[PDB]
Amino acid sequence: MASMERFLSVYDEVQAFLLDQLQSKYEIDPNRARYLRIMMDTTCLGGKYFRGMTVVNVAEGFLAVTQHDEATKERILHDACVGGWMIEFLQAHYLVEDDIMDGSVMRRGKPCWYRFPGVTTQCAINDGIILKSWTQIMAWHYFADRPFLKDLLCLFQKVDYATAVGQMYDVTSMCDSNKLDPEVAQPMTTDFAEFTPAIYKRIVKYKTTFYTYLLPLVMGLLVSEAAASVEMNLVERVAHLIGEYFQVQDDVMDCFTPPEQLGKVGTDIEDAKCSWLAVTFLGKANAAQVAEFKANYGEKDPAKVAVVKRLYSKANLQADFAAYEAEVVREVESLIEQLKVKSPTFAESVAVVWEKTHKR
Amino acid sequence: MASMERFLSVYDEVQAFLLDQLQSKYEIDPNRARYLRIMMDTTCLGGKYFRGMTVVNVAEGFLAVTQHDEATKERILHDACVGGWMIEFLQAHYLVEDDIMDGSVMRRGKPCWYRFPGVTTQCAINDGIILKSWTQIMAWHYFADRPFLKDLLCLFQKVDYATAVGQMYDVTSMCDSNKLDPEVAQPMTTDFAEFTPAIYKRIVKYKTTFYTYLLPLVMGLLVSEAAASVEMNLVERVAHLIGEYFQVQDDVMDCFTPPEQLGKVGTDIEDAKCSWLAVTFLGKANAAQVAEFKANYGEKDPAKVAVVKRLYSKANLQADFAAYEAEVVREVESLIEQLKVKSPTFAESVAVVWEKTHKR
Ligand SMILES: CC(CO)(CO)NC(=O)Nc1ccccc1
Ligand SMILES: CC(CO)(CO)NC(=O)Nc1ccccc1
Ligand SMILES: CC(CO)(CO)NC(=O)Nc1ccccc1
Ligand SMILES: CC(CO)(CO)NC(=O)Nc1ccccc1
Ligand SMILES: [Zn+2]
Ligand SMILES: [Zn+2]
Ligand SMILES: [Zn+2]
Ligand SMILES: [Zn+2]
Repeated sequence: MASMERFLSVYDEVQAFLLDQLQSKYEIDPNRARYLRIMMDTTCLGGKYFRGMTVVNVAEGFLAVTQHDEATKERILHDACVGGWMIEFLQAHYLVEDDIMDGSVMRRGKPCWYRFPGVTTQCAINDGIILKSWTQIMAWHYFADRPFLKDLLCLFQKVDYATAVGQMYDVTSMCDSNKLDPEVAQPMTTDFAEFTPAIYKRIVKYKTTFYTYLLPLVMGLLVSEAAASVEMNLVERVAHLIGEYFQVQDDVMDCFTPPEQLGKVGTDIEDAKCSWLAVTFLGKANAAQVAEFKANYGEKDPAKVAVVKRLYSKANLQADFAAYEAEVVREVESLIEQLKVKSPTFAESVAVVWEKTHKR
Repeated sequence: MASMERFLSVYDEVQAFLLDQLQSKYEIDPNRARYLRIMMDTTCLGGKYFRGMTVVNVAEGFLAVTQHDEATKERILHDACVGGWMIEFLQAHYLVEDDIMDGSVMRRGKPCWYRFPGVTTQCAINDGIILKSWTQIMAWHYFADRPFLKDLLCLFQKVDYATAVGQMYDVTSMCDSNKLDPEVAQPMTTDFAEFTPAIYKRIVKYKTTFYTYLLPLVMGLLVSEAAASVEMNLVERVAHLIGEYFQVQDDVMDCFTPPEQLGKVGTDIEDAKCSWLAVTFLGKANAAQVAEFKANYGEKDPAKVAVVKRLYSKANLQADFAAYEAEVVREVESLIEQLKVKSPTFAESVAVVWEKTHKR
């Protein structure tokens, strides 16, 4: 059976499980079960299932080189699917709540969940809570007796927390650190002294790379009982490296990809985000360009946003991007080679992960 | 050492642990560590610590009748404290997010967290995420090798989910079920046909009783390794019974307790909540009174809110409250007696739980 069909069937099975449990143990009525079904579908489905399918891919890699009974192969693939869904549901939680937090309008060419007429923020916040609780319900049901349950739960928990910490880094990235204070309304930075490579890297490492690259890879190793084919330090290093690149690509697209291709109107400039474009621009600008950036960034006025974009185009950030890209290629290739020592298979899964990221 | 001082010291220790970990493993800077310290203090502290101290109380009960080395007594009490804090932090998560969801103004005589000037909703949603993630960080650190870890995590997870389901029941309680639809803005009920005892009981069972009464009791049994001194069905039954009563008391206070005593301006009437007062009123009203209720409930206009309150006073709901109270006394007493069969000690902890609830 093809991987994607297996993964999508397991979605149906897990949905059915979750909703039947709600009826049998949580006293739910049909109409609220329907609302939850529709929320699950709207918030978990319609992406490329990169995260979840990486779990499946890593597990299939190991199946090709490990002796097992057929029933065990099926069990391992079922567990990889269920694990993949845990990650997709965790993403769903974060996108729901992030869209509310940011006051976002669209996501992947549809209204943000909270914007749906019969949803509202009051319900959507809670819906996103439930989305993450469902990851744990999945795990405890499908993996109750599994030898990797402890490790899987403890890793999930660490990634989830890393992610929330990353969110805090992101939403606070246009404040001056020394001015953080719950008691005082936070002004936007005037000096942009915290728009540095090191600070950018910390935001992205936590906000995105743990759940998007580390967790899928390591959960594939966990359901495969294969964590000893790898040096975990290398898996981390490669995950953080590819995940940074992913986020740089996303930063570039927010500014330059037409909205109907992007699936939204990018607002990083108006939101004063610490984006790769801003940090790279500030690293090569002259004094006059820096002043012009400060006078126009983080402002809703479309004239000012057009001034920031022009500053970026004139600064030939495309060539800094090509150079960053090259260096990442080098380093990813290096890490793949080091991974081949202990596991050719796992190194190949990481190559596939890289290829998929490098072309989007 | 007195229980409360032990509990408050363990808060300090757990805070220090969490914030030191953020510096050592999550690359946090001092100013963001300070923001998190202040958020933890503002959102977890200043209540009566009923939930957390019930864990400690149940565990002390067992210590008085169980042979142990001193070091073991300390360990058990430390674990009860840490478990108590997990519950207090879980409450904190739910109050932060609930206050945002509801657009609330105050809570326990201070502004809701999201209303703090240097917080905002954008940060507060995430802060409440972190508050719940911290429960898991506590558990995995302090209970890593403990024999009750699995059971504790699986129970925590079930309560958390019950709670989110309860929130969904609550926020949807003034809608007609058959009209739930993400695509359609939800009108308030006109018939109030879902303002019934059975429906009220379902809201409150899930929204409050699992985290406020069930979890504290059962976590005390878990850290005591005492789950075999009880019949768990009875613990559930008593938890749900006392927790319902707690919520009825809270419903009555929202309407009738002066705001400076309440710690907020009660808005259940304007919010069209399915409160005990509304359900009891509808169960004894005549046709004209029902019509007057419908024409005035769920409306911000203070004149209409005064009309609902007058309808409640004239309906002598105080006497329905005395009658409900009596029946709960009967049933709680009955359950305490059944609990004494297997455990006098645990039955006494449940009596103390009842006494504390019955007088507030
Ligand atoms: C060293 C490496 C590979 O190039 C992997 O950590 N990343 C960077 O160089 N990131 C960076 C981010 C923002 C601005 C400038 C640089
Ligand atoms: C279309 C989009 C854009 O973010 C949103 O659904 N998804 C992806 O591009 N996912 C993806 C992630 C890593 C590597 C390859 C693909
Ligand atoms: C039976 C009992 C004890 O009295 C325990 O479940 N609860 C009730 O009677 N709850 C109730 C709630 C709202 C309105 C009317 C009744
Ligand atoms: C003052 C207040 C009012 O809700 C809010 O902090 N706390 C309590 O009354 N807690 C409590 C819970 C159960 C039994 C006894 C006390
Ligand atoms: Zn965001
Ligand atoms: Zn972006
Ligand atoms: Zn609420
Ligand atoms: Zn209330």
